[PDB]
Order: sequence, then structure tokens, then C-alpha cells
Amino acid sequence: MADRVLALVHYYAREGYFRHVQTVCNEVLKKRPGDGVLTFWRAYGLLMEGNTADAMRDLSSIQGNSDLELAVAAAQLLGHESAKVPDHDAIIDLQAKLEIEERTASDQPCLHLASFYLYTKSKERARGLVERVLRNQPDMVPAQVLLGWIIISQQQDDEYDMLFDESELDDALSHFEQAVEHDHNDLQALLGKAKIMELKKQLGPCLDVLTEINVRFGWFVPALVEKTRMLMMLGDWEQVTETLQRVLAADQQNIMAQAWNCMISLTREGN
Repeated sequence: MADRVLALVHYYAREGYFRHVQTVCNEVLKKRPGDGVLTFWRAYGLLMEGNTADAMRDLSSIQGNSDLELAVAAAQLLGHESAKVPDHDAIIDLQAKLEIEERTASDQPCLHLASFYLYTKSKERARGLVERVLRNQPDMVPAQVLLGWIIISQQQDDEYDMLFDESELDDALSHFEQAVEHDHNDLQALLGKAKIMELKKQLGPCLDVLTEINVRFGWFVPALVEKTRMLMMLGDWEQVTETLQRVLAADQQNIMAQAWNCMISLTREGN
């Protein structure tokens, strides 16, 4: 169940936190001592510092596996895309060779690149690559829960909640139902279903399933900070304060905890 290392960076890479990334990358690196995939997890962790060609110093020294060759080819696609000399022809050539080398290949390089290209270089490529992994079986949990979770995380935050709609809400509902039917150990499907039924004015069963599922994870920090604006349909923001203090107890590194607690502090008391 790869959600331990894939999903921890997945919500916070927009925030650009790294501490959870080091925890999960060191976790998967201590699962298997010495690997190109794990060194490239470390490359992905260091790539959010601001340097995109660090993947060349991390994996291209130790590449050779198709898992690592595809990853190095796409990382040097980004490097030539972020290059200084004019190499737009090289950018187009790398894009073509990646678009051909991802399809009709093994699922492991595509999955590992989607784990790598999870925030950088058109992060819809993560869902695309985990979908082309699961074109043989379009009933496996990761791709469907990731698509539904994205189309509900855009609903719950301030991107599409200026005018809240219900179409991709239902698409996320279908994806989460499929994902939780694949396994009840899934994490993002149940939380997204909980925020769906929060948004549709059934606060009772919503809080019921929230109590049902939030006991299954306490060290999953981003799913803990996501309780901010999906608990604020109830009519208060003190539960938002305590669920951000929960994140602070998990790790004193969340900028969104401080920011959102600031934002909700000034509403009522002007505190």
C-alpha cells in the first residue's frame, strides 16, 4: 500500500514542506538498504528545494534500470526544459521519447516516475502514468482514488469553492466508492467521501464517518490538516483550531496550520 510515501508529499508539495518527505523517504530507504528508486525518492525530495537537475546528480550516476532510465530521461527532460542554453529542440525530443517510452513499457518505471513527477513537470502526469499502469486493470485503488481525491481537493479548497458545484463531486464519489470497495484500508477515499457528505449538508453521517475513519490514521499529517475547511461547515472554527494543533503535535512544520488558525482567529473575537 504505497500511500505511506506517495500521499505524504502529495498534499504538501504545493505547500513545499520537506520534513514529512524526509521521514517517508528515509522510511522507504530503510525498507530496502540501497536502491536507485529510493535514491530517486531522495532526489525528488531535494528537487522541491528549487533545483530540478539534482536528479542528474542522484540517479543518472546510478541509473541503468528501466525504472531508473525512464526516470533519468524524464528528469533530464526537465533539466533541458530548465536549461540555460537554447535547447528547445532537445526539450521536444525528450518529450517525444518520454511519451513513447512511458507507453508500451513496464508499469514499474511509469509508477516510479509518477511518484517522482508527482508535483513537478505537469503533475497530472502522475495520474496519467498511474492510469496507463492500470489500463490493463482499471479497477485498482491508486489511480482512481488519486483522480477522485484531486477532483475533490480542488472542490474543498479556494480554487472551485467560490461557486461550489456537484458534478466532479459525484465523479469523486464514484472514484472513492470504487477505491474503498477495492480495499477498506484505503485512506483518501473515505476522507474525500467524508468531505463530500460534509459539503452536501448531511453533517450527522458526515461526522459519523469522520469518527469512523480518522481513528485509522493519526500520523498521516496531510489528511489531518485537511480537516480545516471541511469541518467549518458545522458553524464554528474551534474544531479547526484543535485539528491544526493535532497537526502541530504530529509535527511542528505545517505552515497551513499556522496560516489557517490565524485566518480563523480573526473572524469572531478578532483574536
